[PDB]
Amino acid sequence: TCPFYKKIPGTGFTVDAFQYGVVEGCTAYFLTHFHSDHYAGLSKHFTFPVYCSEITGNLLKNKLHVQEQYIHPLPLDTECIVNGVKVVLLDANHCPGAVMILFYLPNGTVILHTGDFRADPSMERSLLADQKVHMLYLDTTYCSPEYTFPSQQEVIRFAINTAFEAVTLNPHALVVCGTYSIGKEKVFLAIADVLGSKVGMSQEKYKTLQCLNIPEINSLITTDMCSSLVHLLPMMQINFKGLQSHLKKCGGKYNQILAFRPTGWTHSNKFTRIADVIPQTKGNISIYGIPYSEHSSYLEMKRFVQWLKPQKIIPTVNVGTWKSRSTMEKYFREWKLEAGY
Ligand code: NI
Repeated sequence: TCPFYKKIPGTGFTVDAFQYGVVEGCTAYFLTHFHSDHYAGLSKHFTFPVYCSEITGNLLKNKLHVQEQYIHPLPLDTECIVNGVKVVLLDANHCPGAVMILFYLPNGTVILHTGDFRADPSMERSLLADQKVHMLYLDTTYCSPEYTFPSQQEVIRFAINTAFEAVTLNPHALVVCGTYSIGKEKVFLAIADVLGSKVGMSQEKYKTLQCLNIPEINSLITTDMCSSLVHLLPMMQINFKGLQSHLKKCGGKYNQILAFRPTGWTHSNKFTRIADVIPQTKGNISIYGIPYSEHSSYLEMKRFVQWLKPQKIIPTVNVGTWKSRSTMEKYFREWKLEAGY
């Protein structure tokens, strides 16, 4: 049944709750972003109102064929009224179109649902700064101190320098980047830009990227693989067998692959700096796993919460085990005692 942490008390609202059938007493279904664990259950036969960002609304219509009459896109950073309740959508610094949702309950309670997010000090100057938040439904994906990772900027610097060096040394090297969902587009876009190429991909992936309002996108991507030296493939194909196969398909245009897997975290991070990352190699194929995260590190998460000072925290991630739950609740208490709220 729908779990309590997807329900907004004092409202007819749910968040990211599309796989439980008709939820008793839900008048509006919010969707924070277009990732499959969150939209699981939506299709063209859905007949309740869906509230979301403009970009999420492009994807629902074009990829899942939800009918337009049931899609309710809202602008960001704007006070809006939904079934008599004031809401605001804020940028979540996750994937394109991902939002956090502020709800202003009729009784005076203020609730923030982060969706999936990567906490950033820039959020400390949105409409969040202007009032107190009583309850926080928090993306706790990496809520443990072992989860450190570099900034997105440091990681892109590494990938750009790596790719530019490899291809300048060997003009017949191909760069491949893996993907399985929207998000992390900077990886492949920044590499293509330094090499002066477009990124080549399947028709299905080109379609998906055309929904994202990325400026100058027609200048950056293409379905013509033959004209491109950066190719996108399914994440599943980023291994030695899958890459040998793809190299065969390129018809002797290339004699070397350098491939990137943007992982979230990998325990090489406890010991190793980004400077120090090395690939796995077999023959003329090298694979780098790079720690490009679209979720908060433990420190980023801590700073956000100690700034916000919520009265109650409700985790939305890692809630399935008692050990996880008890570990998170210990960190919440430390943070509160250290900051004094
Ligand atoms: Ni997500």
